Amino acid sequence: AAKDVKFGNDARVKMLRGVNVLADAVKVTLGPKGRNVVLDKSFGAPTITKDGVSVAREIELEDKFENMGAQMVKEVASKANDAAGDGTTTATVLAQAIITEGLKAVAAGMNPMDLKRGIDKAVTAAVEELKALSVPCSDSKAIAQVGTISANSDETVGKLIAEAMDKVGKEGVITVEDGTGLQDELDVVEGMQFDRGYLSPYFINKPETGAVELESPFILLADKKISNIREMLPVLEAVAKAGKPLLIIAEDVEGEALATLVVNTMRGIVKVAAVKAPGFGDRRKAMLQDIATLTGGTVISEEIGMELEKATLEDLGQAKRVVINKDTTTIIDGVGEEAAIQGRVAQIRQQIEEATSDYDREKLQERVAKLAGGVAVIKVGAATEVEMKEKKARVEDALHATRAAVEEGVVAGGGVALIRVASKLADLRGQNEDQNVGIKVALRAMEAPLRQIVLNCGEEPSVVANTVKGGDGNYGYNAATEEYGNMIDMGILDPTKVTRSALQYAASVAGLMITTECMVTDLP
Amino acid sequence: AAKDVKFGNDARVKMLRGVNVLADAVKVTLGPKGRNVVLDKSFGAPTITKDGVSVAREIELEDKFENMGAQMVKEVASKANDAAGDGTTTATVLAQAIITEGLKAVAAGMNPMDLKRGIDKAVTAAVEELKALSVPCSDSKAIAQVGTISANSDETVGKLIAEAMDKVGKEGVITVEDGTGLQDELDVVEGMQFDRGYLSPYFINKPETGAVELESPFILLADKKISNIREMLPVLEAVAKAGKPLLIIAEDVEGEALATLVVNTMRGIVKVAAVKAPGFGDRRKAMLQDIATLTGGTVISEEIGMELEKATLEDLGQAKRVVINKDTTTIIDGVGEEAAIQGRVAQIRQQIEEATSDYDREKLQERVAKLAGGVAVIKVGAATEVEMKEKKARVEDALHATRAAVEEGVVAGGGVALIRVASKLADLRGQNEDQNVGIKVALRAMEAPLRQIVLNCGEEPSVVANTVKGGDGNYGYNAATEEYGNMIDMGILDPTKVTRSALQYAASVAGLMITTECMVTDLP
Amino acid sequence: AAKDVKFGNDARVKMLRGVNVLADAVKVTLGPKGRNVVLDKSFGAPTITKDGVSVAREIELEDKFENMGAQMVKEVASKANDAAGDGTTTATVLAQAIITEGLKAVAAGMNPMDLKRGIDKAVTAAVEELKALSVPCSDSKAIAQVGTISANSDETVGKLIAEAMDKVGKEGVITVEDGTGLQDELDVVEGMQFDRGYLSPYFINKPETGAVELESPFILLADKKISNIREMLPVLEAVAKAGKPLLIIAEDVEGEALATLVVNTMRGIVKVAAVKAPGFGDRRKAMLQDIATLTGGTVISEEIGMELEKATLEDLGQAKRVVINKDTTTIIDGVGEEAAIQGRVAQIRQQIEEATSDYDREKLQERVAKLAGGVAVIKVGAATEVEMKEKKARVEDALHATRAAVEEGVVAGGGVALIRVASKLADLRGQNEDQNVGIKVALRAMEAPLRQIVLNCGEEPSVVANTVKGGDGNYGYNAATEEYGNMIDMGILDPTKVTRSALQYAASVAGLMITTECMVTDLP
Repeated sequence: AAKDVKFGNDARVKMLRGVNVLADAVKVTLGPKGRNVVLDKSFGAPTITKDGVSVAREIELEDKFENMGAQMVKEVASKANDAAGDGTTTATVLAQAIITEGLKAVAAGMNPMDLKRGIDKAVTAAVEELKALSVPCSDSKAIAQVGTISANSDETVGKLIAEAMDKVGKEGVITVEDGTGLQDELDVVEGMQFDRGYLSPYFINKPETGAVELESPFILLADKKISNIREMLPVLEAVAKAGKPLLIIAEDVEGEALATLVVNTMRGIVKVAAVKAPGFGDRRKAMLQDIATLTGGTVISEEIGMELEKATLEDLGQAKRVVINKDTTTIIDGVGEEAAIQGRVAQIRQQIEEATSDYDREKLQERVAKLAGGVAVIKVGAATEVEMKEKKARVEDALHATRAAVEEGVVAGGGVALIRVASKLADLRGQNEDQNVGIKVALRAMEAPLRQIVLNCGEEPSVVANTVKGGDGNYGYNAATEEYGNMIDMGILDPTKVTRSALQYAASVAGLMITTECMVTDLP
Repeated sequence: AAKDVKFGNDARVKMLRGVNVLADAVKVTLGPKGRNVVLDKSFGAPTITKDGVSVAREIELEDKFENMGAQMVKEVASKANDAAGDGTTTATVLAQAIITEGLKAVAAGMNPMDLKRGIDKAVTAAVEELKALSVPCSDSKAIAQVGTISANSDETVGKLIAEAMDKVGKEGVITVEDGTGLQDELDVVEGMQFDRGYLSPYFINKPETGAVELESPFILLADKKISNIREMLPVLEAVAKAGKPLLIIAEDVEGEALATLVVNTMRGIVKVAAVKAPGFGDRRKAMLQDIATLTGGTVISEEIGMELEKATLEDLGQAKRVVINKDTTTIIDGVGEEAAIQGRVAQIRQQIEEATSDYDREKLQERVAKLAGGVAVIKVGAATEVEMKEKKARVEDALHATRAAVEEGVVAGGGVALIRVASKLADLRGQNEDQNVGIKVALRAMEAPLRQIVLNCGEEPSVVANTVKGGDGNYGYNAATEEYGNMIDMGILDPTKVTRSALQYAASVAGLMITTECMVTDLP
Repeated sequence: AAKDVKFGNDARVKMLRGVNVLADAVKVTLGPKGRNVVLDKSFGAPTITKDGVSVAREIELEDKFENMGAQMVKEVASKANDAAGDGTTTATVLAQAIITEGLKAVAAGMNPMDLKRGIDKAVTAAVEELKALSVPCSDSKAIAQVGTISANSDETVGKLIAEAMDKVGKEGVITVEDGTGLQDELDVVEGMQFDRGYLSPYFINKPETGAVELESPFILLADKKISNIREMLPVLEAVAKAGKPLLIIAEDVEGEALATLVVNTMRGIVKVAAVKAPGFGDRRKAMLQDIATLTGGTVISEEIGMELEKATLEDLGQAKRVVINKDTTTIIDGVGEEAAIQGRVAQIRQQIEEATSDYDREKLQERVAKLAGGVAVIKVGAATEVEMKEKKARVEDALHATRAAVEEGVVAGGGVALIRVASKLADLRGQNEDQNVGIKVALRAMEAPLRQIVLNCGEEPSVVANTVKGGDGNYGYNAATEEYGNMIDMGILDPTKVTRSALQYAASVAGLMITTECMVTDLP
């Protein structure tokens, strides 16, 4: 494949145009009074929406290079949401902001290396400011507080959320399942979770969630890497006639067996999916056992000669539910006997006796939690199935922000937070004058979001922005009501975490480009 | 296939444009403060990086001819790393440097035959200078020294490395495996290695390494060349239901049986690989046997009537691990009974009694080494699987430089070494004036690396360069800190070996071109 | 197929451009200080080389006609080598030389018929001169002499070569096999050779040699023409399970059976080959019998009813090796019992008793030779496998020249010989003035090689050429050292045979063209 290569401006310019489209197309949907975009559908009527994430999703340009520029942003803007639950759009909005100016500068003659530096500083600083401005969120009050707000005023919601964490704790594992009747339900059941994503997106059965929800399937707990499909045939056929799904946990899976399942499911008879096992090496040993214990399943160790072909359902584990996302597996309600489960706990507990290390003691501990801790669940109750699954959505949302709000507190959410922080460090200087500009850009870029909202609401950006600078603290303008005040009291906020994330990620990608001198790709 | 043919300049010019792209695209990533390039991925998000090696890898031009020029460099610049562990980029950088000027010259009217000559001299000379400036690296101090440095300050690293060599010797065979826990582990075990690479890149299972790591597979010890696949069927199916990989060692393998395996593995059931046997003729005889012993396997000799179809696992050898690269195989931990191995030693040892030659005594000896010498292993301990495998990486790196550092010592690593040597032999003249020029180009080309770094850091090349010339010895400029001093004391150096290699290879290819008068290739 | 037709110039001009490319591209690599050409490779890195033969190989133009002109040269230039072991390039160079001028002439108005004539005379004459200049090569001194020289100074080489011939005679049959150890080995063994080449290029398993080396394969001694594959199945299958190669010898083979084996081998199970039988009619009878005896194989005569389906391994013959080329087959070490062989001799010897003719006696004689004469083999000893097979190469080289040297002595080899002879017959006139010119062209064309070398070395052609004309005998200029002297004493020579060959062949094709008036080919 002969490539097409561009340098300096030629390169950067393309990337710029590229990004812009993305931004210009996704930014118009920002405020609570955002405009809408039309996403043409292949089959049928087009789709109208104001959801930037969706918009962004569809964006892909013909001009490679320009297209790269776009994808480069989308990527990190996604990562932002990935690690905060929102911002996806905002990050993009800022991303442009920076890139645009900083990219004129480089092209104006100014040194890029510094520009980047200047910015990073600005960010770095503002990030602190954010920490300052942030308002703690600890008590079940603060908790239900934010919840209901992010749940859109709905108090019942924030409520459960607070109750929840009040049960399995703030770090506890909470989940959501459609309600069976009209009543909401909160139950705590033997469960567990760990960071480990599916080995194939083609496993997803919940497109809008990019997740995989399975119904009380069986569970496999291998001890080797699974490359060849042969070993499965026995069990794989057992669960086939068992009429239930099946989850797998082991070292890993080579396409041979992997690529097969993927297809075997994506429009195939038995539909199942699998994910690596948590921890590595000596750790994993126990780690998987804990799981066995909990799911009442048998662990197939080759270090025991027991092979996969040598395995029947009696050897599998089982839970009532289980979901997987891009990088996290969690199981609900393990059939494992309390006698068994609890006992295991004793075992471990004991083991923590050695305490030969605050790492080993900390490790055993962590397992104790996962296993003894449990997983709390919720069942969004509702009248109609619509409101039902709808409500269920808002919930999962709120839950997010809340965890975040908890982690890093919260701040003014109309893009306010940024405006504030900016006006703060408005003197902040750098060595090279090229760094000052670097800083300006950064700062002036933080005005973007707000200005954009105002704009999308058909209001005067410059004007609103100004008066917002005047005030202090979480004093801002509520675009949705056109009334200024305490954005937070007015129930308009953003988990400190996300705002930061967004801003950092944008800065990240920005300098990244500002320092890019070459671009390679295929020929048209 | 009707070819397209160009001569003299027509040829050379294309070659030049060709090279430049490669260099202009890979050189921006040189300094510690290098810029980054964006490599477009077919599926998904583009890739940003500052790793020249990666960049280079992706480079391929549409214009054949121009594309040749590029591949021609890539080739030798690769060979450089191949025989030094780094420089890949640098070599390239210099490559251009020379090529550019010397190619204008030829095109200016000057004699090419001389220009080349003039250069080679300059190189020749500078190579010596390097020997001079080169600071030895022998004691375990200098070893863990350089190691911990190339490992990026991490002293724990340079440590194990010194220990290692301190175990199986400087020439001993050291390997690396992921750590089971958090602790690093250094163990010596019955193992071996020999210069013989895979007979198919399509065997690689470690892309970024271009290596084939196999998990305690079975081993084959044939005694013939293998063309037809038949013979395997018995065993090939045995290790199939054995669920383990398998390694082969014999005369060689014709596509018939070879090509089949290639596919058989690249997206195939039983995934395995094979390599030629060390030594030739009478030599190989014992050679292989030695291995058998170590692996506890049986050698299938046709000179015994024994055939492959006539073979069961009881004849395969075994080692917990084994890895192959472009041109070198190495197995780890042979299951052969110590009684056996050690016994075999006795045999050979005695055999050295003949001593009927310092080649035969030398030979028998070497074998004694491989076998009884053993192979040292290292398990990179770490908290996280990320860091873990990450750290593991840096290790293998350091190890490299070290081996090289040992072989030839080390020198100033900021391109410094070159600047130095250049300013040194700055009078150096040649017969034909076309040789002086030849020499200049050469020398002035040595300033390339440094200047480029300075450049990439957004600093004044000409200026830094100058002041570096001023000082002497290993006195240079640390681009990462913007402070001049003892590049070596500042922990900034390069294994004498690599710098030379790089420089020699660059010089090689350059003249090669400068003396190229014709170019053949297919038609667009 | 509608053709495209050109006449006179239209035709000749195309041929000219055609030839030029070939020559301009291959000539640059003539001297010991030749420049190099780059031969693009489909997969991977391009190839750099200074080997005309290779370059030539790759040459094929898009413009049919022009392409023809090229191919026409290549063909004969190859034949040259074919019948001398070198010159391939040189021939081409001269080829151009003549063609260029003489073709201008025809196009200038002069008569073609004479031009050709005029040249042929010049050649004719110069060929004699060459005989004069030629210095014999007979005693084992001159023999080891020239060998070691062509072997590139390596005396050890020229040694064995002299020894060899010193064994089975100058006309004896000598071969080369890789050495088993480090020591060189010369052995005489029951074996034989005869002028008969493979019936398919797709048998070559030794590309760079265009040879077919087979390891101790079985041997078939048929008596009819093999058209149908059937007859083989019994035996073809026995050797399939016997796991060894197989050779055939009979009347001939029709695609039906032929084309099948071709593919059967080229990427196929059983991989073997076959060549026509020595002698025609009455002669072939005995002939094959002699072979049978030697290999201990059975002769399948249809004049005995015995068919091929009616034949087992007990009927095949065997030799430890056997190699075929474009037109010569030779077997090594036939299992035939000495009692049998030596006995077969007694038989023949007697038969020579008849002496009824000096053709019949001569013939019976020859057979005696082939059989009892035996085949001298050599085993290039070497440290490394590289050097080994490498050295092995140079050997075969030397051997060639030596044979030729023997046949016609040797001469100055820097293109010297030609310059000499040229300056000699510098008056030589012709009838038609168109013939004088014919003669000039010819002569002036002999300066080509030398001039080209000097040129490639970056030296003054005109000048050196001049001073060489000045001297006499084998006094020439060594381009490699830039020192004039006795080219032969300086170890720079050419088997009288080759020089001639080259020169004649070039002359051949040249006039051939000069006398061409029409050209036919397919349409673009």
